[PDB]
Amino acid sequence: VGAXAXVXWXWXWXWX
Amino acid sequence: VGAXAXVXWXWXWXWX
Ligand SMILES: [K+]
Ligand SMILES: [K+]
Repeated sequence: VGAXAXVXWXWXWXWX
Repeated sequence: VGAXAXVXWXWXWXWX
């Protein structure tokens, strides 16, 4: 569900 | 690591 690869959103992990 | 919650590139869950 969405567009890309993994879970959640952005790229990487956590927040900033 | 990265920017945003959950692992990987983009938005949602899975790949495509
Ligand atoms: K961080
Ligand atoms: K992510």
